[PDB]
Amino acid sequence: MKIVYWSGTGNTEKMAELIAKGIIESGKDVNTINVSDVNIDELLNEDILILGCSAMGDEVLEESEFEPFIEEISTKISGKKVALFGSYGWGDGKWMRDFEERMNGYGCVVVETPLIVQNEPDEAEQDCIEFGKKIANI
Ligand SMILES: Cc1cc2nc3c(=O)[nH]c(=O)nc-3n(C[C@H](O)[C@H](O)[C@H](O)COP(=O)(O)O)c2cc1C
Repeated sequence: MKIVYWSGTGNTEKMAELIAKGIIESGKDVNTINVSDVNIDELLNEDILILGCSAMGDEVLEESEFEPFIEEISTKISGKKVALFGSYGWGDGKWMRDFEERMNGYGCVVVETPLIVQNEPDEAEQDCIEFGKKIANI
């Protein structure tokens, strides 16, 4: 499987690692890719797209790299399964409610409830591993 993410300080990156750990513990392989090093062509062959990005700007996806990437793949992902995650700070998840609505609008099937964790995953570490286990079980 593949996990593509954007992280500004490392919080979403850590969530990605823990989610990968859960998939691996389930007996499956998985690669975590920073959005800047992603190959759209190969990514589109995946059964499930695992995407993560922290809450940026005023409750939006990161604008210079992650957002353009979502727009790029938007026309080629209808019917695909997606799992969404990300770290946030002061809000209550508005950027993720919007991200989920958006992916749904592109024709994707959001397999699990988006996983959002405030700041760094410390107390939420197991939740991250469990999210990975749920995904590897689909
Ligand atoms: C420029 C900027 C804008 C932000 N906007 C939001 C926001 O609208 N809502 C929110 O809850 N957190 C917001 N945050 C906080 C980050 O989502 C939060 O610090 C998160 O843990 C960062 O994860 P990262 O290291 O993966 O990027 C913002 C952070 C920055 C730097």
